[PDB]
Parts: sequence; C-alpha cells; structure tokens
Amino acid sequence: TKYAEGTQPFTVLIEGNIGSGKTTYLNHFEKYKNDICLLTEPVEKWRNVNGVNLLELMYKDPKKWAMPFQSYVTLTMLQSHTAPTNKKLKIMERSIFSARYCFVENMRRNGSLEQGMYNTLEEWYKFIEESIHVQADLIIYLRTSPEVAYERIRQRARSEESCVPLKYLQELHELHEDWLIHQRRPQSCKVLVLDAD
Amino acid sequence: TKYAEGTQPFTVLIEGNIGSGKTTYLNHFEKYKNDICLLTEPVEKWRNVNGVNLLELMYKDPKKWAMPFQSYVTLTMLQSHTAPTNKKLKIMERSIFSARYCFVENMRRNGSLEQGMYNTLEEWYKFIEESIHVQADLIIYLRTSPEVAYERIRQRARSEESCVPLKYLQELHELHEDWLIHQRRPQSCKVLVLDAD
Ligand SMILES: Cc1cn([C@H]2C[C@H](O)[C@@H](COP(=O)(O)OP(=O)(O)OP(=O)(O)O)O2)c(=O)[nH]c1=O
Ligand SMILES: Cc1cn([C@H]2C[C@H](O)[C@@H](COP(=O)(O)OP(=O)(O)OP(=O)(O)O)O2)c(=O)[nH]c1=O
Ligand SMILES: [Mg+2]
Ligand SMILES: [Mg+2]
Repeated sequence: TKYAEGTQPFTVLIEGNIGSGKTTYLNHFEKYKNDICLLTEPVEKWRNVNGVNLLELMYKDPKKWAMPFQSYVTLTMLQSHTAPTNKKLKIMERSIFSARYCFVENMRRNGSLEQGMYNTLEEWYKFIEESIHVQADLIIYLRTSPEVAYERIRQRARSEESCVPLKYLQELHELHEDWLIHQRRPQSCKVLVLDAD
Repeated sequence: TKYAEGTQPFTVLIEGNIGSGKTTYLNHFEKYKNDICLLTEPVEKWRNVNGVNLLELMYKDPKKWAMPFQSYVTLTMLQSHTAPTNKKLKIMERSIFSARYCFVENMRRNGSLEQGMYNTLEEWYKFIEESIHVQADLIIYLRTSPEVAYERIRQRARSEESCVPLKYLQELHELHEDWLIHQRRPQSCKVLVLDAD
C-alpha cells in the first residue's frame, strides 16, 4: 500500500518544453480555484530553497549542482503529486515523469550528471514507484517548436535562463516527443496533444 | 497512512562510529537468522551502484560527491527500514538517523555540502518523515573512543578510507554523543550504551 494511494482525484498533467506556455494555459483555470486543485509554476520553489537559488546554481555549474537541483525537483513534484485535496479535479504543471524522462536523461547525455549521479537519481525513481502513489489520468502536451520556446524564454527573461541555448531546447523538445508522441518511455496514460505555437 | 506503516516488527538499530564494530556485533546473531531479519553492512551497496563506487568518489571529491552519496545512503537505509519481513525481530546496521544527524551534519560543517545541497537533503528528510514509516524501538550504541575507531579503520584498510584522519572520527564521535548520549535530536527510542573499546 503506497503513500497517498486512493487519496487523489482525477489528475491532469500539463507538459511541454520550457516556454511552451504551461503556466499561461493553467491560468485560464484560475477563476475555478474553488472546484479544481491547481498546482502551478513549481519553478518558484526551485529559485528559493530557504534562500538558496538552486535553478541559478544549476545553470552556472551543472557538473556540481545538476544533481542536487534534479533531486529537489523530484521532491517538489512528489509533494504536489501526493498533496491532499477534497476536489474532484487536480491539474499540475509538470510531473515527476518529465523531470525523469526529459531533464535527467538530457543531463546524463550532456554529461552534467556523471554516471554515479544519474544512478542515484534512477534508484530513487524506482523506489518512489514502489512506495509512493502518483495519480495520472491525463497529460496535456503543449507541443511547440524550439524556436518558439526560445522566444518566449527570452521575453519572460528569467535571469537564470539568460544563457539557455537553442540546441538545449532542441534536445529537450525531441525528448518530449520521444515520451509523449512515440511512447519510448514506459509510463502510459491518455495524452492530448495541443499546438502551442 | 505512511508507506510501510503497520508492516514492521520490533526493530533494533545498531549504531556507532566508523570502525566501532557494528557488523562484528551483528555477526553474533547470524545463527538466529531464520527467526531474525538481519540487515548488515550497507556500505557494500554504496561501494557498487551498478559498478559505480559512490563511497570512493565521495572521499576523493566530497564537494562534488558528498551530496549524491548521502542521497543514496538515505535511499538504501529507507529500503532496509521498509523492507517486508514475516519475522518478529528486525536488526539493522545503521539507520536514516545517523546519516542525517551525524554524517550530513559533519559534511555541512566541514563545507563538503554547500547550503543548497544541505537544504535539499533536509527537505527530503522532512518529506520522508511525513510519507514513509521508519520503525525504531531500540538503538544499541557501540560507544568507542575516536582513537580506537581509527585503529580499527586502519587494520581493516578499506581503500576508500585510506585518507580518513583521526580528526574526522573525533568529529563524528561527538555527533554520535550529541544524538545518543545528550539527546539533542528529535526521537530516538530507548538507547542501550555499550563500551566497544
Ligand atoms: C521540470 C524541470 C525544469 N527544469 C528547469 C528548466 C527551466 O529553466 C525551469 C522551469 O522550466 P519548466 O518546467 O518548463 O517551467 P516554465 O515555467 O519555464 O514552463 P512554461 O513557460 O511553459 O510555463 O526549470 C529543470 O532544469 N529540470 C526539470 O526537471
Ligand atoms: C552511514 C554513513 C556512512 N558513511 C561512510 C563512513 C564509512 O567510510 C563508510 C561505512 O561506515 P559505517 O556506517 O560506520 O560502517 P562500518 O562498516 O565502517 O562500521 P563498523 O566497522 O562498525 O562495522 O560509509 C558516510 O559517509 N555517510 C553515512 O551516512
Ligand atoms: Mg511556467
Ligand atoms: Mg560494518
């Protein structure tokens, strides 16, 4: 019997590249706060971990900070996945699955995460699967081109993202495609594709 | 309810400094193994995580590797704490508590863990406490002098531990005292103190 098992409503995960408009899309649901559990913009947690900006530290020095940063992403997603609600609907920006299948995998490929750091994160994912219930009934995938993602990133202008290269977003885009369109990853529930260009 | 709640027998934790004799002490129960769940020598997991020696890497480069290493230590302890058994007694070498209250404390103090890494591990520890059940009925404390621990470490001669100085063991000793003697930490059930010198 897993933690939070049987405590969760029908759950929708809002996914897509950085700057695909996940927060914008979820903002339309806000007037319905009373009926829907909305867990949005988890990045604010990562930018301020009791005063520490892990997002900043990660981009400045990935070979040292990518590991703690992803471990903390994993935690905050878990907190949101397992958060109690009395409501019939929960909608989340991001999920433990995108952290794992896109970000962690990409950082393994680019060498930000050495094998040992990758292995530790992966062993955690496996234990989490056996011990903690992650409700997932629908994923809405905001599909975008890397060029479009890139312009939104620049317009929003997060200081931490000011050095994010187009190639990185191309890498992440394909990984979202692998996961949500080509079913290269084990995880499976309904996916609704939307054009966010 | 938390993961593993109501699944665990009376649980004994064996604690003490590096080289204090936890495994040696647990060896005395080997003939009772069919009636006691015995989880010994977790360092063997940390020396080989699919071929990666996390212990070795932590000691060669703590500013980089102490974080992922402590994260994996935490995981493996948790795997042992929550492991199913039909036996009426469980005895474990180490616990999540000594990893948190002794090793992580010391690595933060000596600057092996930056605030960001420290904060990440602590946020995990907090969530684990909410989500995962850790059975703890007795701690047996194999109390040693740092000097004797040092001798035993040198005799055993783990290559990973070749550069461990007496000062490090003195530091850990006072953190074991702080927790198990002075009780300046949260719970810790009853403690039975043994002279392992
Ligand atoms: C989920 C996740 C985000 N990140 C980073 C990428 C971004 O710099 C930042 C937030 O990314 P996103 O999770 O994509 O959030 P966003 O607000 O940028 O998305 P949108 O514009 O569609 O609303 O965190 C990781 O490094 N690893 C991760 O696992
Ligand atoms: C539990 C723990 C151990 N360690 C390290 C210290 C040691 O080098 C190694 C194993 O230490 P110990 O957990 O003390 O195990 P041991 O086998 O050396 O003890 P004993 O001789 O009493 O049987 O792991 C950490 O770095 N962090 C931790 O949280
Ligand atoms: Mg957003
Ligand atoms: Mg031992």
